Amino acid sequence: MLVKGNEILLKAHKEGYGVGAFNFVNFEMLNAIFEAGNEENSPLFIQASEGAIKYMGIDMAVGMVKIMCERYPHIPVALHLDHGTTFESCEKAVKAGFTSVMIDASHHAFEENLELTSKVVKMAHNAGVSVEAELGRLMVLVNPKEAEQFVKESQVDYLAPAIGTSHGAFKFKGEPKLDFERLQEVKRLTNIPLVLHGASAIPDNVRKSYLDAGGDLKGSKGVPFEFLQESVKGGINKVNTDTDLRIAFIAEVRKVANEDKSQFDLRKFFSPAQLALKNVVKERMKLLGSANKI
Amino acid sequence: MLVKGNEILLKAHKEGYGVGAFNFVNFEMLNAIFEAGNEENSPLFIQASEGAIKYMGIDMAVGMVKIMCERYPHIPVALHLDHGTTFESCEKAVKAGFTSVMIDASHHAFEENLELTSKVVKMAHNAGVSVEAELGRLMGIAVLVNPKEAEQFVKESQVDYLAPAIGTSHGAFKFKGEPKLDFERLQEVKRLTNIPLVLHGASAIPDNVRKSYLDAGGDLKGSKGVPFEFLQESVKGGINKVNTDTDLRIAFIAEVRKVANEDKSQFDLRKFFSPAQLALKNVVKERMKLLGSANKI
Ligand SMILES: O=C(COP(=O)(O)O)N(O)CCCOP(=O)(O)O
Ligand SMILES: O=C(COP(=O)(O)O)N(O)CCCOP(=O)(O)O
Ligand SMILES: [Zn+2]
Ligand SMILES: [Zn+2]
Repeated sequence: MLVKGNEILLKAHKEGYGVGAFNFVNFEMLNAIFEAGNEENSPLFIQASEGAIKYMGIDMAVGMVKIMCERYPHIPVALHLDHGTTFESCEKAVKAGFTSVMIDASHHAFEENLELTSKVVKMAHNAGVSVEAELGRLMVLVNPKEAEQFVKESQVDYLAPAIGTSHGAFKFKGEPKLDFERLQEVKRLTNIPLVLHGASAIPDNVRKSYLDAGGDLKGSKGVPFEFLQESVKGGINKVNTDTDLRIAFIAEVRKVANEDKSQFDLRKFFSPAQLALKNVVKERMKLLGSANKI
Repeated sequence: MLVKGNEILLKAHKEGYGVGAFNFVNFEMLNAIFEAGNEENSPLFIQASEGAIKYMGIDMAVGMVKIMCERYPHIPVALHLDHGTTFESCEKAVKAGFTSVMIDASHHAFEENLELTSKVVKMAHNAGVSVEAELGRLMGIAVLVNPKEAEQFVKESQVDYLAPAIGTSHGAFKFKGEPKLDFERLQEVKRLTNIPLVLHGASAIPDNVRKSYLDAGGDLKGSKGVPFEFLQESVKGGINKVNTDTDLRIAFIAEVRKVANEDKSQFDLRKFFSPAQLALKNVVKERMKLLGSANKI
């Protein structure tokens, strides 16, 4: 049952735990996420990038989530627009039924980012939808004092502080390093739920399965489980996870393709994929402490 | 927009053309099928096996179709339960929103098959839902349909359409040698029943699809489907609904295997399924024009 993204993140902010924000592009991904939340009794933060919406059609994105909500009525679910690049996009998501929208204007200067974000807040809050913004650059780092004013004047529901992460299986070209001292300053000055982008970990088991199936993850490096927990302690309440889901999913697809070359039954390809993806999500929920929160 | 399967097939039956019945198991397959019907201006017959419903959940199966119907309000769409094995199964489909159901009891004796079909018919017809039944066993080369038996069966059950066994079968391996269908037996059934007929296991395994699968490192172990000529012979023989599934799977997975081989560092699902959809869409588009359902909307 769709609920405001803030309704989920304010609880996580109070009690000091993190809720996983998992991306999806189709049915297989969506199904495995809900089943994971059901078996872990965990809140669900379902994300959809603009590239994913384009792929599915915003009508199918919301439509499929609504259907899933009906079969799992006891689970709190927030539908979040991931990385909206324009006011129009966020507005379309709001009209479509999204309960949470992100307006990514980190590339802009402070004033521009603030004005565009404020405009989005006015619109979304009017329709009862939560809003997410971003300061810093996913590649530089966030200015705690900027975050303080930014949050105060925009009245945004949650903020994504750049502390050293980035999307993809290749986050660190060296030793994984995040600015936790900066994260804590931001948390103290804003006192709102914080979001961590590019937070995939690339677990040993997930990497292993992918490489066994003839996949190439040479040099890949995500955020260690240690750091993910330090982030939550630091004030991170929303943890974006996508790469991990993809890798674990394709790992089984590649495997099936190798084992049996006469196999063309989609269900035989995506059944193991869903399972492998569900397990990654289940483990992540327990890691962040969102398990048994319902 | 959902329409009773009979609405689509009755037009095909009286105009003498065939409508493709395409199976789906998820969003990708469904989307490619709709875009095919849209680009070919063809009526859509969408069906799901009990295995597909198990995989998706009958709520999602129906839910996804209704969403697609909304983004394509000008295309007649029939939601069909493929190979329902029980009354309860057919009853669930009816309640879920299906517009057409098949009750497959062809493995039973005439009397049992008739008894079950009739019970399903009375229920489905009460909810404004069409029904399909089957006489004869879907096997390759009595197993073929008895024309007289079909006459009484249809006349007594009042079933909407009938799937007569004339030689086809499911899978990529239908013919071990020369393809052969009993078109004489088909025409007698059509004459005696005078209703829309359905052809099961009617995948052709086109050469471009076969080649594509083999290229991506796939293995078609002496697979052979129904030649394009046979399918056209079937339609001229009285066939109005043509079950297609294998062709879709193969064309789809072919593109999946390809991407896996081409780029081993690729793990973006959209990069795998975008080409897979396209390949599937083109298969459906060609089949629509072959069967002659193109431009009927
Ligand atoms: O934070 C992340 C990614 O985190 P991860 O790579 O560590 O999983 N995200 O918000 C995912 C953004 C989705 O992008 P796209 O669908 O266009 O490729
Ligand atoms: O006629 C056919 C298939 O014909 P084809 O194999 O020639 O494409 N069908 O009704 C499809 C039956 C679906 O079976 P499953 O349980 O594997 O989902
Ligand atoms: Zn991100
Ligand atoms: Zn069949």
